[PDB]
Amino acid sequence: FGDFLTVMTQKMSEKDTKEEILKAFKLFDDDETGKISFKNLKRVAKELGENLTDEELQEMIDEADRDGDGEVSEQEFLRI
Repeated sequence: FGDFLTVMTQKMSEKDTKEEILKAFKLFDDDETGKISFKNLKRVAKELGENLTDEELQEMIDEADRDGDGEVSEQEFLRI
């Protein structure tokens, strides 16, 4: 989630170093369950500041889902 944040804002000097993985994922899951899938990445890509393409958001899922099934859960959020 750190590289997706810097990519969507486009300003390479903004806020945090650690802590941001827990604050960015918990403000992403509005239902409080704790599971981000590729469709919620589309909602946040448009609402942040500078939107990406379908293929580029899927490279962000592959770096985030190393121990999962195509979505980032609680175990890849706390692994920090």
